[PDB]
Amino acid sequence: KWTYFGPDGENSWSKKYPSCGGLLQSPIDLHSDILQYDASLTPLEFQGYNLSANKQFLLTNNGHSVKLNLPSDMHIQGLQSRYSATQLHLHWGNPNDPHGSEHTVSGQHFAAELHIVHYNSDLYPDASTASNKSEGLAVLAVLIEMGSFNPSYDKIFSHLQHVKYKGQEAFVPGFNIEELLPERTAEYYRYRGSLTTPPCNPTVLWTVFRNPVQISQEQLLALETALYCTHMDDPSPREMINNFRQVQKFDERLVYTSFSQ
Amino acid sequence: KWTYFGPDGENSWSKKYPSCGGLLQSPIDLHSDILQYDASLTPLEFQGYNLSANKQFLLTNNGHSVKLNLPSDMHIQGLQSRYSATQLHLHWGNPNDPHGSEHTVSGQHFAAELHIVHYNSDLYPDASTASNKSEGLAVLAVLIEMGSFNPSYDKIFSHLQHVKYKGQEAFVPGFNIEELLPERTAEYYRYRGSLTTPPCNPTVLWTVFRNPVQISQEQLLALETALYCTHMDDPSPREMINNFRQVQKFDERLVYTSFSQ
Ligand SMILES: NS(=O)(=O)c1cc(C(=O)NCCO)c(NC2CCCCC2)cc1Cl
Ligand SMILES: NS(=O)(=O)c1cc(C(=O)NCCO)c(NC2CCCCC2)cc1Cl
Ligand SMILES: [Zn+2]
Ligand SMILES: [Zn+2]
Repeated sequence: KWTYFGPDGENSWSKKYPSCGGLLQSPIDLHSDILQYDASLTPLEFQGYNLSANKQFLLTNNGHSVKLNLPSDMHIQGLQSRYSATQLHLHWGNPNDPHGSEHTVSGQHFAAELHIVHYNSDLYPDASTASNKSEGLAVLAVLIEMGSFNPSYDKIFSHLQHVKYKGQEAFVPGFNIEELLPERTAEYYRYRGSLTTPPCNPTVLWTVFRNPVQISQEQLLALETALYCTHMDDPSPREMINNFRQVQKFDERLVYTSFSQ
Repeated sequence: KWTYFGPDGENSWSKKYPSCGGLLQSPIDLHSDILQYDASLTPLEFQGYNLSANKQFLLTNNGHSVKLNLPSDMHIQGLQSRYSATQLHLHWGNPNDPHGSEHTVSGQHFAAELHIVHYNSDLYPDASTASNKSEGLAVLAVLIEMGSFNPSYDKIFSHLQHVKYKGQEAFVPGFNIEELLPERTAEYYRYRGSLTTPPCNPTVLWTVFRNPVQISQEQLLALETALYCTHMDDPSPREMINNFRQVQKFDERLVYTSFSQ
């Protein structure tokens, strides 16, 4: 039911999904008044992100984004529990306005945003169970700007004509997921927040990398024109565009940075 | 009922106030890709703004803002219909993040924002009746930034002491409300939108002046710290801060400007 536009859009999510009206919501605007350096934010290490090219990973249109399932041997090292990968997906704008990141930086949107969702595998047996527990999830967010062609992102994008409708699935050969991350991953923003989509559970430890990556105008346009939120046979199709939430009030939180300056 | 935080905050307004999840919602980000000069946008004329110094006007803390009642002989001339004044009020942030305008410009908040609310007195008998009707309301918005002391805003701010708690009421002697407007009121942004508070009716013609006004650092801090949104004898007092709505999605639409330069 829920959407990003019209009667069932984000100002109405809380009618069905109470946590969407609760505290600790994401995304937010990352701006100077609410930033504070924290020297305890040491580098993350990305383990098992180089997925074998001889293996396949399932790509699905879930009616709200395109998501790639990830294996649980892929994990982050450096947080207080091991967080194992479960899926990645994206958020984007539209062909005439390619400004669809969720997080903003000093009030500006980026073209798009990648989220790599992980769950606390030390405590829970699956990501669905972790998603409604405190700090159950950890997301890596990469801000994407319009720039050079990016062959690594194209390993996902080149399959989109294949998952155009809700519920369709495709196989993507493995590739090195770390190639989707930017430069200087040691520099990031950290804060406690939520899923940015229903059910909006306040259970996410966010890491937003300081530096963006680039993908080209043509790759953005392919992303923004390939997909539909509706099933193949729906008589009222809806293009999957503008699938980002507006930024949320901070509710007195601060965002911690691993960089001073 | 409704608040700007906690579980009765803006993502939940649409539960009781369905138009808050509907079309034409305000405020919005005024950014360069959506601006279009319109030579039809000629200067407004502010008639009856020089309020009698021998009359007193009711200032209230309504638990959401500080509001000054205005008389219906005060009006805007230059729109299709005459719009007569009914009240003015303000929105602001807080001392740790003093960026509480409702509209943004190229993604940036100003420190605060004044709204002078008018209703279509040619079509309707009073503001209450107009507010949910076609062409019902027109708001003048002034963006406020910290700078010089402003004696004209002090004609309101010197009374904040007497309206500290919700429900409290004071009298302000008439003064020239045009003094609250910025330079070059010929230069403005114009679009059709909504109340930025419940009930969020889509019945407002917005005029946001291009140029901000200044108030001193001490005036801005007094506005941010003088008021409480709770009644005086509430045993859990809450300071009135951050009383602005987040910006709303605005797609496939333009904001018209009276200025091209
Ligand atoms: N955007 S986000 O905040 O990164 C986020 C999104 C989803 C999600 O798949 N949303 C459906 C619409 O695409 C999610 N889903 C959960 C479901 C339960 C299992 C773990 C993934 C977890 C997260 Cl953190
Ligand atoms: N912010 S705004 O969009 O300028 C706006 C706000 C209010 C208002 O007073 N909200 C209450 C909380 O302070 C309003 N109230 C109406 C009530 C019915 C009579 C006319 C004024 C009309 C408008 Cl346009
Ligand atoms: Zn996401
Ligand atoms: Zn207002």
